[PDB]
Amino acid sequence: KVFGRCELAAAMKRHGLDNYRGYSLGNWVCAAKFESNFNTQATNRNTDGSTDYGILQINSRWWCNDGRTPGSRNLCNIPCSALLSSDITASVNCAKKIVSDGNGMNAWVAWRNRCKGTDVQAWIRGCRL
Ligand SMILES: [Cl-]
Ligand SMILES: [Cl-]
Ligand SMILES: [Cl-]
Ligand SMILES: [Cl-]
Ligand SMILES: [N]
Ligand SMILES: [N]
Ligand SMILES: [N]
Ligand code: NA
Ligand SMILES: [Pt+2]
Ligand SMILES: [Pt+2]
Repeated sequence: KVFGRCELAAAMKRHGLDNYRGYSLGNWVCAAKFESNFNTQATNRNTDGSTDYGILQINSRWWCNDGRTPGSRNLCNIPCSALLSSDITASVNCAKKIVSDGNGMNAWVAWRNRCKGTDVQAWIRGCRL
């Protein structure tokens, strides 16, 4: 599914991401914009053979199992395919684990390079929340 901006903000809010670990909702929407263009089915393969999955482009080396990333850990205990669902629950639950992990949202390269230090509130401007 390809989410609308405000549609995704509402979904993320419902699943508890607003101000999770101190990161306002705009941050999460901005990260999803630039990671996947709000498309839950997005996948991207990395040089190291790992693959990134879903709206938040969660990586198979650490977080999910895709059966083709040797000696990977599956810290969210899910198949990577679960992250491609129109229901973003699995992605949100895994992202909460990631951002608690000590590096915060810097774990998302697009967030660090395109969202961090910008006016991220603009991403939820105009939405009914
Ligand atoms: Cl929308
Ligand atoms: Cl949802
Ligand atoms: Cl959730
Ligand atoms: Cl942090
Ligand atoms: N939720
Ligand atoms: N949740
Ligand atoms: N949802
Ligand atoms: Na893995
Ligand atoms: Pt939902
Ligand atoms: Pt939830």
